Amino acid sequence: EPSPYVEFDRRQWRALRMSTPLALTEEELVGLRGLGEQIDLLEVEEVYLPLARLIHLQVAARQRLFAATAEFLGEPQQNPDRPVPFIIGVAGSVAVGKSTTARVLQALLARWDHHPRVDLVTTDGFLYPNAELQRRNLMHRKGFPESYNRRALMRFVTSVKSGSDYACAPVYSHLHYDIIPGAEQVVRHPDILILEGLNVLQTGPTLMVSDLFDFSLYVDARIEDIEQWYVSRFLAMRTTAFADPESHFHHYAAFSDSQAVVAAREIWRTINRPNLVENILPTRPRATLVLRKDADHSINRLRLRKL
Amino acid sequence: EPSPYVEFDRRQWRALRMSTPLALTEEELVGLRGLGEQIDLLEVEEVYLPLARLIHLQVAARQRLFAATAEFLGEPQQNPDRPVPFIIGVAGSVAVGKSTTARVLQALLARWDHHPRVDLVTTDGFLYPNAELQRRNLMHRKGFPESYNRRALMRFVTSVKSGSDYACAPVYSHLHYDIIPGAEQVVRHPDILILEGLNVLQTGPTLMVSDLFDFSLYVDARIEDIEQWYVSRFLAMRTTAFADPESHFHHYAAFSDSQAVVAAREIWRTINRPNLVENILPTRPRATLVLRKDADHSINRLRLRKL
Ligand SMILES: Nc1ncnc2c1ncn2[C@@H]1O[C@H](COP(=O)(O)OP(=O)(O)O)[C@@H](O)[C@H]1O
Ligand SMILES: Nc1ncnc2c1ncn2[C@@H]1O[C@H](COP(=O)(O)OP(=O)(O)O)[C@@H](O)[C@H]1O
Ligand SMILES: CC(C)(COP(=O)(O)O)[C@@H](O)C(=O)NCCC(=O)O
Ligand SMILES: CC(C)(COP(=O)(O)O)[C@@H](O)C(=O)NCCC(=O)O
Ligand SMILES: [Cl-]
Ligand SMILES: [Cl-]
Ligand code: NA
Ligand code: NA
Ligand code: NA
Ligand code: NA
Ligand code: NA
Ligand code: NA
Ligand code: NA
Ligand code: NA
Repeated sequence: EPSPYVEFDRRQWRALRMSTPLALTEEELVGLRGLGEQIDLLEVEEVYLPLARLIHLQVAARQRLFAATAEFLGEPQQNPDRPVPFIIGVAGSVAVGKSTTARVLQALLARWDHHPRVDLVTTDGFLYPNAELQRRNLMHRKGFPESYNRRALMRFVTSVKSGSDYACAPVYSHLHYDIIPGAEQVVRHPDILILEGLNVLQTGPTLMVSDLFDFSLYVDARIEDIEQWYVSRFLAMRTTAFADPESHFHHYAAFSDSQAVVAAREIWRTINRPNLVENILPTRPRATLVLRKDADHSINRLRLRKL
Repeated sequence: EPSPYVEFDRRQWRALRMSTPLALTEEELVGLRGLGEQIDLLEVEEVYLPLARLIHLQVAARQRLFAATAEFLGEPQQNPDRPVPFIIGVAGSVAVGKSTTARVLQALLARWDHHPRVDLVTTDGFLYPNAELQRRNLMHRKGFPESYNRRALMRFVTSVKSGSDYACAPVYSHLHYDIIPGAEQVVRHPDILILEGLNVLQTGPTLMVSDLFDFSLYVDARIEDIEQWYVSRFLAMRTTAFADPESHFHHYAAFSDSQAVVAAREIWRTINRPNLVENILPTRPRATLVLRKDADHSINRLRLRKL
């Protein structure tokens, strides 16, 4: 029965690398690797290289489209490099590794011929500040669609894709668990902008950032596996992130293994799992490429949208 | 403030016609005109020609994209004309004129160089049969999302865009107010497929036909104006459609002017208006081009998505 997708196994997807060159060292990879992520140079070669190639084939092709419209409007043939920024979305559950995937992708794309300006923006910088979340009674819903200033977000991405010279996004501190007063991330007419976040693929009764994506990724895994990853990372943070006295999770540092497992499981049960099931997972169907990971964080299956 | 859209007035949109030739006679136009629609050759020239041009510029550009993916997959460069069917969606409220717009567009595109096979499929053929609607208690919700066999619909469009040699759609009778037993519309690998219907632009927790559109139109008008058009058309049908003894609206033929106005207003109040406000209008934001009509059915404003 015909399908808009095409499934691959690592074997099949690996062959699509072709001549694509690997321009990243094991040392550079470490600096991009997030806590709990296994990614090695091999995976970058068999999985991330084919992806980078496909994306490179699409950037050119995507320009044909904006050009066609530009020609229809009679507008002057547009600037040879101040082109329409190519927007990439990276979605998935918390603790699934979106951070690593986006940072690795950014690195690969940056090391392409003629060195394209590749920016990466996470959506946590568009979360409402704690004070505002408290006001709306959303302090226990960080990550849910309603916890974001969606208009400011859509405004930012539209600015960038529309050719603005500079656009700014607020900044979120994981150490302080809130938006940083006065902090801003300035994006200046990049060639490629990667927008990473839990619900970047959401659709709605209004035009949303997902409507501006030229390509999108959805890092997937079995829900039980992701919970395990989450709990495991929670315990591990007792000596890294939570160890800092400024951490708003510092009281968790002292928790015992079982005490931490209980706490992590409750947060997952009451916050992250519901959000994944109700909001994130329902957006997976429209992702251009789904990276399916196994219990060991290994990407062993991929689903591409041919249509 | 940057925007993904661009607004035009008839004056501005008219200039975008360029050399586009008018290959339709006033007589051929009549056969495409629906009851209550004013469209004249002028409007076809100042509004439909620029549109046809833009669409022609995009068909080529859209092929670059599927080609890029085809190249990435190593697949053999695809058939010179058995290309990826270009899907066009036409949405809007009942009584807004989607019928005319789609039939006129189909005609214009058919009369293009090398004569492309342009099929037109309305979604009423995917409505559940009355018996099934009764079963689900939806006999007073024909037109609402839930009144359609959405999977069969998505299955049909996916088949066509995926390159199937032939795909079939059921057929709906407005005379019998139900699906015709044994009737089918066969679509055979057309170059362009126009899918017309109330909620064709809807998004959801599953991949939908709107996700397969390469271009989309939304025929718009002020809600009050559309109601007037609806009521007016209702009264007028007393001597056309309702006059037939087989019509399931034949008892309305005898209604007086005021009696018919009351009936039409109630159907609009309880069925069509709610559907427009709750389901149709919320899809307008993602339409490629919005044709804004004035009280006299005249398209005098257009909103295009540049992004
Ligand atoms: N409680 C926390 N304290 C400090 N840092 C955190 C905390 N939770 C998550 N982070 C870090 O911030 C980012 C959050 O990632 P998550 O939101 O878990 O998405 P993903 O795992 O797909 O990148 C990661 O770098 C994660 O390590
Ligand atoms: N009650 C009816 N009886 C017979 N034909 C109808 C009836 N209602 C609508 N139609 C016709 O079937 C099509 C319905 O159009 P509508 O569903 O009103 O969308 P639109 O006006 O945008 O084409 C039009 O051809 C309309 O004239
Ligand atoms: C800030 C996040 C919700 C992620 O936001 P995102 O950048 O994906 O928009 C997440 O990293 C986080 O800190 N969540 C707090 C609750 C939890 O630990 O599950
Ligand atoms: C069948 C329709 C709902 C239109 O369906 P569509 O082809 O847009 O999917 C409409 O033409 C219709 O007959 N509606 C019946 C109720 C009414 O007259 O408002
Ligand atoms: Cl919508
Ligand atoms: Cl969704
Ligand atoms: Na992880
Ligand atoms: Na920058
Ligand atoms: Na998932
Ligand atoms: Na929710
Ligand atoms: Na009409
Ligand atoms: Na046909
Ligand atoms: Na409307
Ligand atoms: Na509804």
